[PDB]
Amino acid sequence: VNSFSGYLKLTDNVYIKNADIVEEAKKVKPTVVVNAANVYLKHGGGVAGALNKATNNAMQVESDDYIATNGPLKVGGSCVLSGHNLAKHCLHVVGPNVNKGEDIQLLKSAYENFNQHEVLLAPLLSAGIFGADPIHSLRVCVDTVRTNVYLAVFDKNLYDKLVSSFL
Ligand SMILES: CC(C)(C)C[C@@H](CO)Nc1ncnc2[nH]ccc12
Ligand SMILES: [Cl-]
Repeated sequence: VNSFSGYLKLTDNVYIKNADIVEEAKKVKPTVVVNAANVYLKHGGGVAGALNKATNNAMQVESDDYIATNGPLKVGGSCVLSGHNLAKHCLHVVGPNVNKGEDIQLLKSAYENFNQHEVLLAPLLSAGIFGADPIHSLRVCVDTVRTNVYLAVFDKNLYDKLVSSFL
């Protein structure tokens, strides 16, 4: 039993809700919140900009030190950093950005990072400003993640389409 509330159950392990991931994180304080990161951990917009703004830029400050030490992530890769005031940890996961010409096949590799964590609050990877089809992202999530994932979908209209079209 966990404190996630109001989710629709899609499969044994995947759950979905129309919600603002920032507000969800602030309410639940999950062990892991997933950020829709880029390889530079530059949190400018979309989910990343929103999560960073909610930390009063502390996520960006921590991320800049991480990159100075380690260099950029790989597309499809991840790193674990602090969750600041939102969660215990933030798993920064880089899905392919179609608007940069990146290989959509890397979306499965990106979701594999979730399997290193028993329970996660997450957005749909590569959706939104990353340019991929959110219906496809949900399918890859369901077919790749085996741990317990709680998906927050910001857009109510898209949420309804994802639910109604879910196989
Ligand atoms: C179409 C969507 C907006 C659902 C695309 C999604 C991509 O992951 N973005 C987000 N998802 C959940 N909470 C969020 N808060 C701020 C941005 C954001
Ligand atoms: Cl977005």
